[PDB]
Formats: sequence, C-alpha cells, structure tokens
Amino acid sequence: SLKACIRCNSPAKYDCYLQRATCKREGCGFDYCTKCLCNYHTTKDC
Ligand SMILES: [Zn+2]
Ligand SMILES: [Zn+2]
Repeated sequence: SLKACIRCNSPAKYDCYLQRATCKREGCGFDYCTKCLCNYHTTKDC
C-alpha cells in the first residue's frame, strides 16, 4: 500500500486521508501529494 517515490520508487508512507506520501528514504524524506506526485500543499504553496 506504500507509495513509490517518483525518484527510485521507494516505500513512502501513503496517507489516503490527505492523499499524501512521505518517502521513507534518508536520501529523500519529503512530503508530496500522491495525486499529482508533486509538492504537497504547505505553508508555502503547492
Ligand atoms: Zn526516493
Ligand atoms: Zn497537490
């Protein structure tokens, strides 16, 4: 059920709650929307 990163397809914690994924890699570890596989809506922007 994990989300495959758009880089090396790593096991990212997929959260259907907000349709977001968090790469579980020490080289990535970033938040992003699993819908558009792009930047996740944050204090900054999407
Ligand atoms: Zn990755
Ligand atoms: Zn989005």
